Amino acid sequence: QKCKPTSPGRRFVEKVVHDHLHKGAPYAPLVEAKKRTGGRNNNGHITTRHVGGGHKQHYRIVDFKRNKDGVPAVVERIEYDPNRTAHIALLKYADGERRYIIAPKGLRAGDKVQSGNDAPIRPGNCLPLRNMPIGSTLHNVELKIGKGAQLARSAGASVQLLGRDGSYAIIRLRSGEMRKVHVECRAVIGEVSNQENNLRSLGKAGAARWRGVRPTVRGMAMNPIDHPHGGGEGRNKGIQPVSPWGQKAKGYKTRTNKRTTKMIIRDRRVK
RNA sequence: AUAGCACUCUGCAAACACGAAAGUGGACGUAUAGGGUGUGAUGCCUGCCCGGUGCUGGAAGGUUAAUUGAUGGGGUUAGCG
Repeated sequence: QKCKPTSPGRRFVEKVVHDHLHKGAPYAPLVEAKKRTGGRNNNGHITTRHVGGGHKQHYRIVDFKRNKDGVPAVVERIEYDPNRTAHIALLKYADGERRYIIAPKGLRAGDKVQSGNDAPIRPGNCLPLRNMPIGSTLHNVELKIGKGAQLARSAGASVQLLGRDGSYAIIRLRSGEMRKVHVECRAVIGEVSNQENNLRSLGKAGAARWRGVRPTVRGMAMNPIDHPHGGGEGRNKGIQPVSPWGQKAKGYKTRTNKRTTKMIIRDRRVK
């Protein structure tokens, strides 16, 4: 869906339209306040540039652990979440408890989900990797027993279960990495919803300002005191590209962790 | 500056930033995400060069630090003259 060019700022706007989303307010008992930061830490200094402004948002409490084992639940509705790119699903359990989960692709109001060792193989069901079938497509992959889902949670994301060896399952991630995960950790059947999210076109600078991104100033445009790229009469680069703090930006690798190297079977390649 | 484009880094106790540390931002986010760099709607497009500098990946040959202390050369004196 592309907007008509009735004004110059509308010529290149492309939105994604899902008519099945809930139109009303979110579920109040599962919503809490959240303040803006401006990219500043407790010293008051800017630690992440280009952050500030944007629309006011509430936080939605999403159940990532899925520890309500054995109790079936029905989907009430699919909701828009301002905190993430994925849609969320409101669940009503057989005992009347309500929770939010990351909505898998295809899930609608009326579908049935559950979690545990003996949960049936359906999208949105949460099971241990030791019980997942080989070759299946999963999302919301847990890394520490009991911590909850951490991997493959963004819109349209999924991982592939390749095999099980010892106490570890082998998974392929969207980045191309092949990784080991302890078989006691849980995952969710299916892929994340809103997979058309990357087809949107903002169309104007105000659309990014609404999302809270402040403008980026190139190092080429500064003075020598501000940036290694600054200075010169006219336009000239004359230097291998670096960050404002002097770290090379073209191909130089920055990973330093040595504690978790054993879990990486095969790197995505040019890391 | 900008929407759009591209390269590259980052598997989460993420990279990156602040700080002496504790800790904090990134983010109560998880590669359709986050940082850095360049270009600047859109249309048609974007040729040749890896010798130099850099980056990435190999090789185990040559060179090299602390550490180690085999040998050789002196000082001194019991004794012998």
